[PDB]
Order: sequence, then C-alpha cells, then structure tokens
Amino acid sequence: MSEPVFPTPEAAEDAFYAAFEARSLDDMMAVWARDDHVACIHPLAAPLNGRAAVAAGWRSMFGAAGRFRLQVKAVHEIRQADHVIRIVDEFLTIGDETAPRPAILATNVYRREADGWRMVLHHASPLQ
Amino acid sequence: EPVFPTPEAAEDAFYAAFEARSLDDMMAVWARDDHVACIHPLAAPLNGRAAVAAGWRSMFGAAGRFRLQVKAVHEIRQADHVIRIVDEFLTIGDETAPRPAILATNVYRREADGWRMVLHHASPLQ
Repeated sequence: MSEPVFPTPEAAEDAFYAAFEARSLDDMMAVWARDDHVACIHPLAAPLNGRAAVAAGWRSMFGAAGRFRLQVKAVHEIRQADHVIRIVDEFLTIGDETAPRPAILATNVYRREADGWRMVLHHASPLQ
Repeated sequence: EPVFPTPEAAEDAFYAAFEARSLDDMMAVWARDDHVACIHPLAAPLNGRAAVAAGWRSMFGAAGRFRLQVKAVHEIRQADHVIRIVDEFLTIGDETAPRPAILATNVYRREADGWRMVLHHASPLQ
C-alpha cells in the first residue's frame, strides 16, 4: 500500500544505491519515476526503455550477480530546480575480494515531482 | 549568437558541428554557463564550459576526418529539460560500413529564447 517519497535528489540517490547493494527489486523500482519513458543503460549495453524493461534489467542483474559490496563517490553535479544530474564513480567489490574493482562512471538524473524526487535515467559506463 | 527553438534543432546543430569538427559552432550549442559536463567514450567527465571546450578541441584535433550518421533511440520530454538517447555511427576514411555504434545520452535545457545542451554522455556498445 505505502509508497516512499524522497524529499531531495540526494535522498533518491541514497535510496538507489541502497536498493542496488541489497539487490532489492521492490525498493529499486520505488526510486524510479512512475513514467513509462524512464531509461536505464548498464555498462556497455543498449538502453532498457520503460518501466517493465528497466525492472527486467535490475531483476536480471540482481538475480545473476551473487553477493557484492558497493561504495559510491560523487564527481560532479548539475543542479536545476526541476532536474538534478549527479555524476558518480561506482566501486564494486566482488565476492571474496577486499579491495574494489575499477570504477564505473554513472550519470543519474533526478526529476522533481510535487511531493518529492524520482530517478528518470541511469547511464553507466566503464573508465579506460 | 544562434538560438535553437527546439531540442531537436539543438541536436541537429550539435551533430553538424561534430561532423565538421568546428569548435566555435559546437560551443554555440552548449549552455553559456558552467552547469555543463561532457563524457567521451570511456572517459571521466569534463566539468564546466572551459573543460568541455578543451575536450571537444582535443577530440576534434585528434580524430581526423570521419562521416557521421545518427539514429534516435529514446526520448524523455519535460517542460524545461529534454533527454535524447541516440546511436552514433562513425565511418572513418575509405572503410565501407560504419564502425560499431556509440550510444549517447544528450540533455537539453530550456532557456528564455531557446534550448541548449547541458550534458553529453557517450559510451560503447558491447
């Protein structure tokens, strides 16, 4: 019944990464806008367009990934009243390793709504 | 100072500048403030107008000549920001077919008199 409301773009991003590390599909999809034009690009992939595609992509990644840890560092932000873009480095430590793999870059775009913020786009890419 | 009435007009100008390797025309498409960033394939981001301009100068200066074809794959339209995701097909020299597609996210912001690019994020496709 209850759906979360994120008061700021930072809260949406915090929720996004928490859902990512927990591999929680319900929590993840609560961060995304209830709009069928959302889009999600995973590293080296073509975009997943609309809620069903985005949801299938997270489901597939969460289901196959096994256990990992995630640490994130912000690199830059472009802030407007209606949309906020946050560019971040994603550091994944996989399975039984204790130092992280090379950073993955991500552009995350948050859109304001009357009562809070939601994600409309995630574009991840590797760094040479 | 050129004004672009739609995000599509700004994109057309972006790609014409890109193919012509014209830094002056390219920078005419970007917002005239530091609220901008640009990520070239496999690169870390360039933040602010000066860095973005240095990036395009560096890309245009190193690239040599190429032909460009673009195909729109997705759009997210809102009142003050529009996001276009496109496949970019570069053909280098006498090569028959184009190289594998580069995927790009472009974000346009609405200003008082037109639209301007605030972000370009390009990545390779497996």
